[PDB]
Amino acid sequence: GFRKMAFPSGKVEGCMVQVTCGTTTLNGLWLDDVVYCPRHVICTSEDMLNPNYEDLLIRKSNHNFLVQAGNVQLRVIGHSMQNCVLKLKVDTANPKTPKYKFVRIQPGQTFSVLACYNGSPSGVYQCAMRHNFTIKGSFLNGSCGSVGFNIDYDCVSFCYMHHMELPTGVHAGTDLEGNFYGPFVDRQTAQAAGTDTTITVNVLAWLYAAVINGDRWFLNRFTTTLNDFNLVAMKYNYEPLTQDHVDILGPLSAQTGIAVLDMCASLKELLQNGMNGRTILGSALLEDEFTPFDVVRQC
Amino acid sequence: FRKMAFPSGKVEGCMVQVTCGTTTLNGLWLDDVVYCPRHVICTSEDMLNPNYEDLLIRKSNHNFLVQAGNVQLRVIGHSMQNCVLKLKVDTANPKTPKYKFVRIQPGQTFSVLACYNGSPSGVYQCAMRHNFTIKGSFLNGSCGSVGFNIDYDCVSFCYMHHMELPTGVHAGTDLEGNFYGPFVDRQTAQAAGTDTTITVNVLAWLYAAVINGDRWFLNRFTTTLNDFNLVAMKYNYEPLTQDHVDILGPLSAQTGIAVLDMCASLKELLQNGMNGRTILGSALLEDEFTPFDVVRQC
Ligand SMILES: COc1cccc2[nH]c(C(=O)N[C@@H](CC(C)C)C(=O)N[C@@H](C[C@@H]3CCNC3=O)C(=O)c3nc4ccccc4s3)cc12
Ligand SMILES: COc1cccc2[nH]c(C(=O)N[C@@H](CC(C)C)C(=O)N[C@@H](C[C@@H]3CCNC3=O)C(=O)c3nc4ccccc4s3)cc12
Repeated sequence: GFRKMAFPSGKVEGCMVQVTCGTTTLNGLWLDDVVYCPRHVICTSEDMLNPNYEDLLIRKSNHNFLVQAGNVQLRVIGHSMQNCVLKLKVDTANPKTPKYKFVRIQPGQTFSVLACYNGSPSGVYQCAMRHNFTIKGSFLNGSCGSVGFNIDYDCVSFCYMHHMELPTGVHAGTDLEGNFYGPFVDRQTAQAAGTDTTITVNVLAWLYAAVINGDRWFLNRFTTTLNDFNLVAMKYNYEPLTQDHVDILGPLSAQTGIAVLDMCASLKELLQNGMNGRTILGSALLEDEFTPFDVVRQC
Repeated sequence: FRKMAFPSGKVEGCMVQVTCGTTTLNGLWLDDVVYCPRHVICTSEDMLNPNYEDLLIRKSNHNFLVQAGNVQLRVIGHSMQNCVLKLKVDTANPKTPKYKFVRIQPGQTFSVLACYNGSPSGVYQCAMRHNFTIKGSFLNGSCGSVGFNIDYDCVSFCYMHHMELPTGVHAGTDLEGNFYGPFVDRQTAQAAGTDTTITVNVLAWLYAAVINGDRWFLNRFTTTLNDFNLVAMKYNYEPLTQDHVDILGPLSAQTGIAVLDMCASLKELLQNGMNGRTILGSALLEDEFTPFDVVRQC
């Protein structure tokens, strides 16, 4: 009764285009008369290991950039670079531009990813920004420039553009100002992320989700203080729960009548005892990619 | 591997609302027809056991409020086909995609665009269980939301939502109004059949594991199809059909592991267990990725 649920992607699909420079092709986002895309579209295989991006860009001319919106070619009439993003001014404004904002999200927040190849949308799914600033996505060769977003009353808040797959199989990218999430760099190197701690407030939100959907087996008659919970949480590489997190869980607490610290005592038991093979909402593991908002929005 | 829905835009452009009285359901606007669940015509005391034919005779075109947003589409004809109502409207939808109506087989996955008051709310992947239910996420007001697959810009509509069973799973029809499974559209508690594990999808999952280099479970045995099906039934696994064997063909060729050899490997896993080992990082076998999903992702 509770599923990972993406936002409808139509407003973003109408913005996806193809950007080609030489032998490199990736995806771009076309809003008004500007196409946003990863700047390493200008790199050849020789440039990848140590690209001096300003020195490479100054050598390019507008006509070196081939931008295709479906079948139609869009004429590039100017370009600028903002951090790791290239902004191509085109001679045609996108008639399907939605109301939109660029936002930089916080670890723990979720967004929808529209995975695209050759400027054509392929799939949509939810992702969470993890505490080490990676996301557990599904991206293949040619996916760069795919974007992540949230939608609120027909306004699309773009928060992610895709750049990289780490050796561990997780993914890294930038906001739409071209600043990476995390300590990653847009060069062709094998990069490791920091320690990935679990998003505690999201696990708790999902335990409330299970209760709303009629499952209570993991509850117990005990309680805990906030600091005693956090001591155990940190022992298991969970993020410490703040009073802001407790406040954010209030509505789910009030809906279910289970105090936040009572659910923390439930999670403490699950961490110390395991699930003993049983499952929660279909999962054999503690799910941490639903926010309190995601639970309320869906329930 | 992620559960990935199809991009929903081509379907968003077809969602409308249909109101009769105070009852508002979602509808699907393709060319100059709107399709919706027929019980939009029901009142509260009509729903325990509706006489839909007698209820429809008391309706006229002007009793139906069809809206795209707040814009009314005038109804110029109406008819009933199984459990769906077809309203002819005076405007052909300019956003109509290339489309087909398909009746899917159990095990197959599709994308659901959940909608409320004609307004799309979220999208997610579902598998049709072998008892013809789906594990969806649907609230009051969701009926008429549709499920679909997209192949080369052609939208194949396969599901329209009608019901939540007492067990919390969901049931509905194809776009010709024929229920999947033994369910009926009235306000009554109905039971599904046994929910078997989707064998063909577990086999697809095993192929995905082999593709990614996780192949400890491959054995040196083979089986006949009939011997496997008789064993599978004892573990609440669905018997394989010839169609299942054939849709595993591409993965079998990709890996060089014959379908029946993979069946013998799964049979061993069912009879002896995983014994603490994992496959693609999980101790549980996934049964909601189809052979197509695995190729679409690998
Ligand atoms: C020895 O180097 C490694 C060692 C160990 C792991 C590694 N990972 C990467 C790495 O990710 N590189 C970046 C590109 C860098 C420059 C940001 C990259 O290929 N992005 C992809 C999406 C990738 C591809 C597979 N699925 C993922 O999502 C993308 O679409 C782009 N393709 C190109 C092709 C040509 C020019 C620009 C781009 S941008 C390198 C690497
Ligand atoms: C004693 O009766 C029960 C006992 C035990 C379990 C039960 N389940 C149902 C049952 O499902 N009824 C159908 C309706 C029937 C007629 C197909 C129904 O409410 N469909 C919903 C989607 C539901 C709602 C909750 N989330 C689900 O997906 C839908 O959208 C529709 N709403 C209306 C409202 C007014 C008129 C038409 C429609 S059609 C009844 C029932």
